[PDB]
Amino acid sequence: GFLVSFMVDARGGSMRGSRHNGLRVVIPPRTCAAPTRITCRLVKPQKLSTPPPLAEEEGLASRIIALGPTGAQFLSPVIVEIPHFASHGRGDRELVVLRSENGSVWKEHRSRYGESYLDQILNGMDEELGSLEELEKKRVCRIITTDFPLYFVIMSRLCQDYDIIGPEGGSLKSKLVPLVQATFPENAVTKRVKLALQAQPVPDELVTKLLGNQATFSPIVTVEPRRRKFHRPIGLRIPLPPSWTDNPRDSGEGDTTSLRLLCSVIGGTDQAQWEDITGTTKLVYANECANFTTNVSARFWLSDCPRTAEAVNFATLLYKEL
Repeated sequence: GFLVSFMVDARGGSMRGSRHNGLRVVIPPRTCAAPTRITCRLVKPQKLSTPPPLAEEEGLASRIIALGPTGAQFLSPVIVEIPHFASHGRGDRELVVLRSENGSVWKEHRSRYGESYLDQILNGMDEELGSLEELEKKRVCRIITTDFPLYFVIMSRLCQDYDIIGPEGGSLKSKLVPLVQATFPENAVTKRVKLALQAQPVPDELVTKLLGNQATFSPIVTVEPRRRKFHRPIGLRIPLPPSWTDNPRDSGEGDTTSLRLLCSVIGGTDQAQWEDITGTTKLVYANECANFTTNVSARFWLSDCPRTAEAVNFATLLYKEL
């Protein structure tokens, strides 16, 4: 029941499973000291004595794989690519590699030299590794590891990142988008709380496919958790939609401005109900960003949308596909 079974030595080697399973195992030169039979099999989740203990918004995004020989240790990282079947894209959820040493406990797989070192990990091997963008389009996950645990599986979960802000105030930055920032003044919160500033980039290819050149968008910025009220206004900084940074079609001051500020206050994983709030708040333009305040946590999204009455319809159509 092996998807792949091949001999490998110090020269390295690679193998792909059938097109029906999409597995790719890459063993670079100098990682395997002696001739070794590399294998991979699929594992039925219902056959596990202790399956991954999934929380409410967690799910398995790939098949469970058992790479052989179990317990194999490599001199430097090896690469395993597998397709995922996650039911979402970018947003409130992320994909994480889980591993289990003996089938009893499941933890996040740690890789010290990962995606930032693909070319170095290859050790001169003549193999092509696609970028994270290309893997995203193809719905493929890449596991970089120096050993084979009993099991690997991809899990889908709510983003785990957060920072802590108390009554002294502070600032939050996005992990993905550098200019995305939230400023919490003193007394905005009454105690030390966990907060996250989520910024989801919007790919031009998707916007073009769905809306042509009718609108452009900023990244979607969400102050997490949603459904929270602050005791003082919170400062938010969002990079402008790309067509607006290039050349604004108007001052961005009037209510008929083509630069629309959209807001969604509803709770729920990857749920939004967009409302055009342009003109309800003062926007200050500086450093190729819009700067404004909010008294509540919510999702925020800017759009340079000349057909202004269609901004919510365009946002809704696009958000469904993100």
